[PDB]
Amino acid sequence: MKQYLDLVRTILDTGTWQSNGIRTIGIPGAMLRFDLQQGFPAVTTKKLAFKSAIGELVGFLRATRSAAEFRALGCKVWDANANENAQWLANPYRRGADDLGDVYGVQWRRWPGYKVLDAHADAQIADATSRGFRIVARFEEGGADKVLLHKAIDQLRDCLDTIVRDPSSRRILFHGWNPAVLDEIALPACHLLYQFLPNVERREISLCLYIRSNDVGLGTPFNLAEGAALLTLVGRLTGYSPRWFTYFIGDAHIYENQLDMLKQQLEREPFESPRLELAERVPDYAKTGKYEPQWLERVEPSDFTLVGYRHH
Amino acid sequence: KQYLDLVRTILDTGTWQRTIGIPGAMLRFDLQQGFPLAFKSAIGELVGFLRATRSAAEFRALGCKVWDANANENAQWLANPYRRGADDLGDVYGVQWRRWPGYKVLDAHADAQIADATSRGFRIVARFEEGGADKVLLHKAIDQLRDCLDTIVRDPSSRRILFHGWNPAVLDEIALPACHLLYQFLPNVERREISLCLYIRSNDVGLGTPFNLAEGAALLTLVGRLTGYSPRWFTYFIGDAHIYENQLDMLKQQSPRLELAERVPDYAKTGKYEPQWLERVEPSDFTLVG
Repeated sequence: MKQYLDLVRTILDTGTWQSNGIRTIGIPGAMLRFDLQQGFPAVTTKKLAFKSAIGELVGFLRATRSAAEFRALGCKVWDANANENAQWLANPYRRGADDLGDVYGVQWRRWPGYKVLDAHADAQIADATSRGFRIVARFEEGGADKVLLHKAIDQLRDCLDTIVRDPSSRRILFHGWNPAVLDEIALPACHLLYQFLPNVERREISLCLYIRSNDVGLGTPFNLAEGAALLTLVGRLTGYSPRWFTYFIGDAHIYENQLDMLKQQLEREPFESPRLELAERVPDYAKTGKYEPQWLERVEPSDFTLVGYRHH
Repeated sequence: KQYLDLVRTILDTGTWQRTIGIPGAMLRFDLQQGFPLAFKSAIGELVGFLRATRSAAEFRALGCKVWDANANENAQWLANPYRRGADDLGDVYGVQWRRWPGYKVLDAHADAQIADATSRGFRIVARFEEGGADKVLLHKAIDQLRDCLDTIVRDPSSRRILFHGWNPAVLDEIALPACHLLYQFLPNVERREISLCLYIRSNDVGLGTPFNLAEGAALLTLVGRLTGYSPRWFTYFIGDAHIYENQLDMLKQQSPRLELAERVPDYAKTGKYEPQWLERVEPSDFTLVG
């Protein structure tokens, strides 16, 4: 995690000050890159809220849009956004208490995809239905008969399928930035795009994660934990050992009211990284040869544990 | 230098499959210091994307031949029922950047949602019954890029100024899915500097990288001109970074200035917002001197 502390130092030494209530100091474009075989990228100069981060990831895997369900998973980080944020409270897409809208995992697992086809475009219709689209309406437009097709697209499960079927593919990615629904949600995706990169020779799998915006103090440690944990779960279910986790940040910044806290962290002696264990009950595809992607839903926060986590 | 270090790293630590590659790389360039047939082809591609082009012929007229084979020789695409005919590519890249087909299915009596959607440019295009409920289908052709330019001028402290070309609903309707995928602009209002982060899912570090760098730098230069900001950082994030075996000879062996024509007006000098220059700009407006 030296790279993390070095990022903080770089922002403080080379960043510029900006207003937005609380000022931030930031740089555009940074990378952290971790070899997960060397350890899990937990901050040690403070306590990582590991169970909260794992709870959040499990929530996303389950396409959760309720802060109550996040809370049941050990994660309170959505409560204010769901229930106090004035702009969200005024948003007509908010269903009521604890609702977040179709954030993050809803887009990962259930992206609402539509096609509008000519009603007699038989080959297009057959192709779309073969891929899981279904006809939900027939209507006239411009004096032409149309069909609306819909699919709740499970990008993440599609990625796991491609890893097992076609690991040399350079298209194994999902993301949560759906322009059609930016106006319907509590918060737009901060951690945005996830790309998996299997290595057949080495039986290794890597992850590149694009982050639109991070509070480097409070957010980066949480998102590191979640991305590393996701890669570990995906490797378990697809027969690959997790290897490189590359974390790409667009707007990397630090809030002015965190400076004192962060400065004290920069002075502390970091500890060796811990190791992440994913519970034996989550079956290993490399051992079983049984493909069981339902474990994306069946995994619980308690299946993720850190071994040897030392921290200040 | 950064570029050659990436090359060295791939060659020394990559895995063969022929191509040799690593996962996750970054190049980061200060465009104020300098620019990072090839150039004109890249510019022609960019102008084609800006104009939401789906025809290889239109790309060729703009000086770009790189789409012909994918339009007309790729067996999978030739068999695809969404292909209209010769030179068609489907709604690739710029069509998503400029005219992303955004849909909502709302309850017909969700007045406040429907009103909100209409205020944002959605229109009701169909009414139908599903699951015993009366529903309305709303549609907007979302111009993500224009929305970005508007936000740069209106609210530059926004950290949401980005567009991309990866629309999961149409991956089955297109000649190739977006490779240079996500573009994020980062205005710094205190310094009137604008930066760009670009995520590329797959890149030939030999011939692909120079091409994509030209297009990204050109786009940041155009956007800065039209929004009142000087280009600064261009950060280039790569997922699958690889080199072809057939290029090793060439790579084993191995700045100019970008100019955008003065006829493309500078918002910082005119005070007149003219985002229509995204369509009016021509390949000839971009030159690479030195």
